[PDB]
Amino acid sequence: WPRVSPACAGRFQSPVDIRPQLAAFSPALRPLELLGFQLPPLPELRLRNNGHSVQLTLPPGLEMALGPGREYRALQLHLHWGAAGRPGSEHTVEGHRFPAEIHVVHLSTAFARVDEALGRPGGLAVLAAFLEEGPEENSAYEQLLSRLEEIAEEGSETQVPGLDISALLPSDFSRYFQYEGSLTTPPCAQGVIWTVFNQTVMLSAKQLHTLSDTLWGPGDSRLQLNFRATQPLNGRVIEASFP
Amino acid sequence: RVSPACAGRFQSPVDIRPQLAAFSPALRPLELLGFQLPPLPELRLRNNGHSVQLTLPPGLEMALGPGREYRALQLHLHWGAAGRPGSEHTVEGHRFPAEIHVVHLSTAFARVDEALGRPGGLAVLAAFLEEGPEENSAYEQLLSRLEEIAEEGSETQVPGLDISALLPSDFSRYFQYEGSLTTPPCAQGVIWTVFNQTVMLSAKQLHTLSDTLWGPGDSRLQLNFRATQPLNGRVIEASFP
Ligand SMILES: NS(=O)(=O)c1c(F)c(F)c(SCCc2ccc(C(=O)O)cc2)c(F)c1NC1CCCCCCCCCCC1
Ligand SMILES: NS(=O)(=O)c1c(F)c(F)c(SCCc2ccc(C(=O)O)cc2)c(F)c1NC1CCCCCCCCCCC1
Ligand SMILES: [Zn+2]
Ligand SMILES: [Zn+2]
Repeated sequence: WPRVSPACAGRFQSPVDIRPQLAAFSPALRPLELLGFQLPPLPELRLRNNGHSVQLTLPPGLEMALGPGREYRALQLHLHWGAAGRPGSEHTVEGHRFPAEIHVVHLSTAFARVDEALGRPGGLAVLAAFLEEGPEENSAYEQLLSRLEEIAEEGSETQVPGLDISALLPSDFSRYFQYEGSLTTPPCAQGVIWTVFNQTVMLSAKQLHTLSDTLWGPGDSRLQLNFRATQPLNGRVIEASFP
Repeated sequence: RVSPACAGRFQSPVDIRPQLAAFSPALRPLELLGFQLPPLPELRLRNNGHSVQLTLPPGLEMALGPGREYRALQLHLHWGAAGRPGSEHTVEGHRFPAEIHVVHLSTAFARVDEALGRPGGLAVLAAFLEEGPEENSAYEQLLSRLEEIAEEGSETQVPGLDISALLPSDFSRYFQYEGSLTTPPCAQGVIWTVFNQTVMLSAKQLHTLSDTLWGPGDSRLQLNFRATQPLNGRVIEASFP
């Protein structure tokens, strides 16, 4: 990874191990504001297998705020996962790796283009939630997972009807961890604001197997364990929106 | 064009109410590197008509944390008039005699105009100036030169000095909030760090600052502070409970 682009050996990279007892509570971290995420069924959205993950391109109008006057527009979402009987979340909590992780990537409003935001502090913000095993089938996630067989091949894509993107995220928008780090693939640009929800979302064991067993990557290898290793904080302090 | 960003919701200066400040233990001591200048090359001290400014050379590096790195561009002062305070920021309604600002540019940006309006592009360090019993010698190096730049738009060269000696010793205790520039264009996204500890000048020193320079026709350069702006739901953070 430092081979093909050396930003991946920068000092302030992601993902990181979250250690709640060492997190800094700041009352200034207000609840997350997400508007325009309840999408109608038309227009349909591009759901692509890109060889390294499954991604959903998002339209313009998904407005997000991390504070007052710190606004964002959602660009896309994608997922990280493991294999049969192996977790594949990127972030860990006290060394525990969760089954999977959703990332919703956004661009700061103050930037017109993604490539101006890269490497700039707060240019990009990601919302991250952990996916766990639960008793029920998750309806929001079945909308995406049921369509995965159709894009099993590296490079293929399909169209899915619009859905409530916020339905894919956890219950409590006032409880999260926050730090500044990087993208977790090349170019590994720094200045990315990561916000990681305290609460998880639940998927059936079948859904988690659908996600981990359906997609193929590059030759004929399985698209699995698509997570970067844990990176050192190097002096950074993870903050928390709750005592 | 009466400066459209000067009507933003999130402007500076503000009234700091310590009881409404949020303690955040993420806020570590500020670190400066390269503020101790050699005497040459000299720096340009300038009466720009609205303030006195010192332009700073390249290699003054400041950090607000790990990964939050800045380069110093300039400093300038805000002050009042005989018996009237002119700090920009207030604390629980109190206006201090004067204020120093050191304006910095993020090391993601090569030019000021790329940073303006961008979150965290510019960062200012701010400290209040009060009367103390002693002549402050770092300030004296600038204040003894104000007679040479009394005229609006004049300037003079001054030996490099310890720029960090114009600031308080205690870099641990401060307030921090997101706001704006206090002159047009008043662009938002500016990280303001305001020190708990103040800097001491002699009475004579403070009088020199307030009573020596002239502004735009033949009016004295005094009371060069903007009115305090509403927080408007922003929460000022504090590095200490
Ligand atoms: N965790 S992460 O957000 O960093 C991330 C990952 F970790 C990933 F593994 C991935 S998947 C591997 C990179 C990739 C992306 C798209 C294509 C394609 O469409 O053909 C091919 C390869 C990812 F997209 C994202 N996110 C973004 C792409 C990362 C490259 C930077 C380009 C600017 C951001 C563009 C939108 C967000 C997607
Ligand atoms: N508190 S503040 O930072 O907003 C500020 C003020 F409130 C001020 F009143 C002032 S003084 C009035 C603006 C000015 C600056 C320079 C000239 C000149 O050289 O001829 C003329 C007029 C100030 F300089 C600064 N700071 C200037 C220095 C930082 C470098 C330029 C960054 C671009 C923003 C342009 C506004 C001046 C900022
Ligand atoms: Zn990701
Ligand atoms: Zn100023």
